[PDB]
Amino acid sequence: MERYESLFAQLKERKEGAFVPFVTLGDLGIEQSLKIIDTLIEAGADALELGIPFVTPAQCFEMLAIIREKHPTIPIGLLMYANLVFNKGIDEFYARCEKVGVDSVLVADVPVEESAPFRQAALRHNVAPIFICPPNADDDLLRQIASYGRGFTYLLSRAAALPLNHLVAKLKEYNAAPPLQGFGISAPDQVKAAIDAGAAGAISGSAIVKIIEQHINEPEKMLAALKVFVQPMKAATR
Amino acid sequence: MERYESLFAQLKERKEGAFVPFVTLGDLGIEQSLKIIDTLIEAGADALELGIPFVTPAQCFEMLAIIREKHPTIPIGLLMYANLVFNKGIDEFYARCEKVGVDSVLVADVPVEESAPFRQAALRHNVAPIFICPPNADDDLLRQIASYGRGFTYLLSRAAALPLNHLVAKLKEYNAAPPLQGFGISAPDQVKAAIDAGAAGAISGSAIVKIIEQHINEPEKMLAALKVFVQPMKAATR
Amino acid sequence: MERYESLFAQLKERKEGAFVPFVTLGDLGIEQSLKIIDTLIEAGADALELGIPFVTPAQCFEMLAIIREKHPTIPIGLLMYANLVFNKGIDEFYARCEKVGVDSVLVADVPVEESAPFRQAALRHNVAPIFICPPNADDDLLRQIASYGRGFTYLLSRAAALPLNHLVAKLKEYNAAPPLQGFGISAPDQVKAAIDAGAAGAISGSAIVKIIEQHINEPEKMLAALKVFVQPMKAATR
Amino acid sequence: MERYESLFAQLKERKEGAFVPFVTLGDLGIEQSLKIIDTLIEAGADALELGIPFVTPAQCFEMLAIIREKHPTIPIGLLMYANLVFNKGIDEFYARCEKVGVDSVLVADVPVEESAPFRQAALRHNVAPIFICPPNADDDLLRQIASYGRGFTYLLSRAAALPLNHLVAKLKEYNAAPPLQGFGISAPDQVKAAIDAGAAGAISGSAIVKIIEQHINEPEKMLAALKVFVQPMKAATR
Repeated sequence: MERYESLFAQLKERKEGAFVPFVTLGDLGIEQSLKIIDTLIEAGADALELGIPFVTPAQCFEMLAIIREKHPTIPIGLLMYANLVFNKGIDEFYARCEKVGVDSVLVADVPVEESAPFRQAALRHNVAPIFICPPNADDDLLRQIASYGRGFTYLLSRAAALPLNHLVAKLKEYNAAPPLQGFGISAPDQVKAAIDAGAAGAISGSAIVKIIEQHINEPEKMLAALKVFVQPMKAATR
Repeated sequence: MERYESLFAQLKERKEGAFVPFVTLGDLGIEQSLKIIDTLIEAGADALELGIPFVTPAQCFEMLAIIREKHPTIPIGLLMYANLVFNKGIDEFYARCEKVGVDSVLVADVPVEESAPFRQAALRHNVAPIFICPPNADDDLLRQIASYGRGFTYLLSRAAALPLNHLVAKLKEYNAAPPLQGFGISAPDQVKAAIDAGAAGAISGSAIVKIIEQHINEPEKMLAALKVFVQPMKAATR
Repeated sequence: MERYESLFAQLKERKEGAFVPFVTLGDLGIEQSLKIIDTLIEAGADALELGIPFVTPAQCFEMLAIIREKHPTIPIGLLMYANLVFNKGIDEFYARCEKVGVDSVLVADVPVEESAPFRQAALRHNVAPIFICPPNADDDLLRQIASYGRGFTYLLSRAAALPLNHLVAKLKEYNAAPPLQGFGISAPDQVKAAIDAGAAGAISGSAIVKIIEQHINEPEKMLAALKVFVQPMKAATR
Repeated sequence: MERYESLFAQLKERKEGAFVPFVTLGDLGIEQSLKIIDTLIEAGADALELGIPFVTPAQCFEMLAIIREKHPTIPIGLLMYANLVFNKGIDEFYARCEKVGVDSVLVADVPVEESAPFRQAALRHNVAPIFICPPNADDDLLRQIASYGRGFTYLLSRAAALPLNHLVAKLKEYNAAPPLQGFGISAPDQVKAAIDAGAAGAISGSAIVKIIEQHINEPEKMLAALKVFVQPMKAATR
């Protein structure tokens, strides 16, 4: 299945960009985590990028399974570190992702030059291998990233760096998967600027979501609190 | 009302910088806390920055009301964490601040990028939203901070970092609210250096004030003890 | 503790207004007075407003202590005159109120402009200072009343006067404590009209309660007599 | 002698405004009245405005004589109604004021247009004739009031009205006696606002002073009670 392919096609028909929140797992229990994720989706998230920081990883996969069960169409991407993959085998890790329904995997600490085993395991298990594209990527790197990646291309957060328009223009020229500008933390105007420069959307972490995740246990209060921050981010993609 | 606006205008006419002590609430009871604050004002404080650490918060607001009642002209700024605001609603929190007479609010753990709801609630309730400016703030951040803030701009404590003169020079170039160099703990010479570099003044916490707050209950003894430390700090702003 | 805060929160969750009878003390002895108050509560009163007319005041405070002991959750507000407070000291009076469990104090003959010492003593002793809001209150007065009051705002009885909706709308705009329309004497339809106009409830005196207080000594007969008048008043708040 | 002239010169040298309480005579006996007035002076009153409501008037003049004897420098102004003056003659009334040492006289119910006989009797007896200046006084009235008055100009309580700054600015432009904003009842912040707008000070009546006048007979208790209210009013003039 190709959840990213379908999401991006649906977004274009609407001249919309994608807003993808990044949330790290491991802090609170399954129930609270599931509430936060459920609320972000109801609040307007087009896709999800979930991190398993450098709650056990096994429980995080049970959470991914529960999310997939409740939201069959939303693209779910995982961001993790190599040590986790090595723990029980590369092929085994990607088999587990395929099993639970993970759409993409970004191994954060693996340089593109040493990515072959990870990307091949991904392809063999119908999981999109995600690559990070730096601001100052030369023509070669861009051709490689466009060639190896699937799902979407992760643009590293800004802060010689090529202007967003150029980098995106080139990636599109080399048939790379849709570029999503990464942020870590961002404002609506920054998301709008990324999309105006041609990005397919944005992936951003957030201090507020983490604060709400803790401190707020009521579903209704959580939804009200998140809408205040998520709605303007999604409105910046239209 | 604009207490900061009037304080800074009066300080300029005197070629003086502002000395703003930062004191955390929550340790001792209302009476002792009120004594310490009363003494700092009699000792020479131009404004006050009060923190509600991460005595209940409700009692802290009663204290703020009592302080405002006794000192109608002195600017009172609050420094707190998002969890407190979320406890009963963002708008509700700023409404309560306006009600008691708080002049500014600095939500310490909220990045500028996710500040929209807090700053808009501040604006709607006549409370100045305060922003923290890091040493190595790029041109963008400076334009944003200058645009969103009111009352004063909080310069994060030093310890690539731009030299104080530059950072201040730029902020003034972008119409930002008066910059106050933050410290946590400082000496008279450090305050003087901040003002000589163009800062409108300094905000500093202190180990001595906390030691006096505890251990000394006599108003006369407290005043004598504080003057020894406060007078030289204020003398450094002239 | 915040009995008013909790009462109003519970009433909203039920889309109900508050019915608060006002009863003057001083006529009959402790036992009969306690019976009347006990019956009004059993009959449906959400809170109580007790007056110490312009039985000694000391006995009235013993009664307040006995009422608080028997009804730990019901808000108890006192309405009295300045001469009483001055008799043994402002701070001393509010200390005594806090001691017995009084939730609010309304000093009827003190204008808002000369209220500073009374409201500050209230704040220092965890007692809500109540202010009277006239029908034709200008924007200033409304801002001041909203700023100084706590617990609830007392709307002076009607009989240029601003229409109830407006006055309430503004008070809510300035974060004032929940407005209760005062009456002295009222009918169910009048209470309903006050709540439909946005008031949080009504405070009303009554000729019937006083007649029952005298003439009826039997607890069963008293309860039956009061229910006839109280139930419809409370039904008007739903 | 010119007690107002000297008071205002002394206040300017100190950058201070004047606080003038207004107290009506006629309620209690000479001794109690004298105690209240003595306490207001010890509490901080810069001048006194005494009213003889619309104790006989003859006794009130004996009181004025006793006050003058005990406080030789404090300006004493009288506020009364025409009927009193007519009772035994205009010239005779002002002769009596001069005799006892009254510094100024404000005949409340006499319009400026019919003031000639009163103001001329005042001038002939070295008594300052006081005039009331309304909020919406045209340029003519202002020129007349500035021309006929002495001692100070009484600004009628607010509640098209010209903003305080303007009215004061004009009066100063026409050489009028120092303007004092009248109130009837006021808070410290209102006094401060009047002075910040340029007024030479404020004259205010008070519900609290009347309550203390009755109910409190002990000099020590009276002084303590009044200081609580007078000190903040006088602090608002500095």
